[PDB]
Amino acid sequence: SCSCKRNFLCC
Repeated sequence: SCSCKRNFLCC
């Protein structure tokens, strides 16, 4: 996955 810790809207 992408960085959810950063961009939580990514997931």
